[PDB]
Amino acid sequence: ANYSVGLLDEGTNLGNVIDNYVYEHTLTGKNAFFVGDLGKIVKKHSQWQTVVAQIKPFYTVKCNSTPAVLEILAALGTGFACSSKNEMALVQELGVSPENIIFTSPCKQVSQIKYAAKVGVNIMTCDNEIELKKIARNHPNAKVLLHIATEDMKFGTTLKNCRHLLECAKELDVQIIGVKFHVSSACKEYQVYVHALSDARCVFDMAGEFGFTMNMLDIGGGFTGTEIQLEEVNHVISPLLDIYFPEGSGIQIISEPGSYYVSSAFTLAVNIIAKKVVAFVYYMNDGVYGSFASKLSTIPEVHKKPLFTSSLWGPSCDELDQIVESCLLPELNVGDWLIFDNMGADSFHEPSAFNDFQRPAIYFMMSFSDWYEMQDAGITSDAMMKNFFFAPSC
Repeated sequence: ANYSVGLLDEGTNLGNVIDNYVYEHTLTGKNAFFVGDLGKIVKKHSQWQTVVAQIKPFYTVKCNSTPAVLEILAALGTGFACSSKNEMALVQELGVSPENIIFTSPCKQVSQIKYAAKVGVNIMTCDNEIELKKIARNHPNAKVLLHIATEDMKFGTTLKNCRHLLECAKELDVQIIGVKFHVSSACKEYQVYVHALSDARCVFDMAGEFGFTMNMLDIGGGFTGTEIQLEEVNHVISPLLDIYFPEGSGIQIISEPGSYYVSSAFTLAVNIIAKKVVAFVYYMNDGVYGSFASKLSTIPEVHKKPLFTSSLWGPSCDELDQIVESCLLPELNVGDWLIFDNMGADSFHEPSAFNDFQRPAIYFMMSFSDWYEMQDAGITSDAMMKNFFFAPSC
């Protein structure tokens, strides 16, 4: 696998790259494609490091496990949070060491635990006694973070139940080393982080009474990507860390950003393959069984230069595959392209029976200017960047 990365100067932008690939795809098969700005990921990481230099991020692989993304974040210095064996195996295959991997699945299966012990991944979260006994039985070197719930699916245990889990762990001989919590992005009620940190210090207090050595705090993945959202969270947690979890306590603070890094770095272009007048219904060449899976649980722009209520459906035509129930479009025709921005998270899925084994092409770009900065930080020289080939864009 080689990633060819087109370098852009100061005269060319993402609208130009899209126009170029829409021209080439026209002209050829006419597949959906993504464009990935890899310098936007590198900028997300130096944003992290400016605002919260002491919190080490562990990338949530499930957000986007495309190997060019994982290799860039590895070369920038992230850890990785994995929620299956095959996520852990993909990260180890790229050369990440097991000490930079945490196993965060809320329902761990015995063979995932025993896989983790077999490959040396020791750090894992736990919120319940039955998972605790699975870990004890199958992983003798496990280092466990107790996962506390947060009032913002939802995971994590109550504070009352953590006293009991600590007693069980002592009896089962599990090393508890820390606490984890998570707050939703969408929770603009930043005070929830106060009660979370207070609950965590309470667990680090009780666990020290039991004889555990607590040295890791994970504050979760509630980061959208924007500088302002990250600076809001920092404004709330920073004084409480300064105080409950100071410099020199030897307590390492980590987070699990995912969408933070990739969501706004990728843009998707799809074409219209069918058209039905009811108001118009348009069928596109990508759908819920490909890049728009997240619809099951971001505004279309017309690519070409009187508006009707329109729906967009994917290419399966099946009842689940309605991607935009109604928006206002011009009347478009088969073969016309629609462009969706902020398509980097929960979208890079594998070819499968359900998409007839087809997935969009992926094209990568960076500004010369973001590249110069990687060069000057020493990262383009790292063996973790060996598969990337950077050249002035056509």
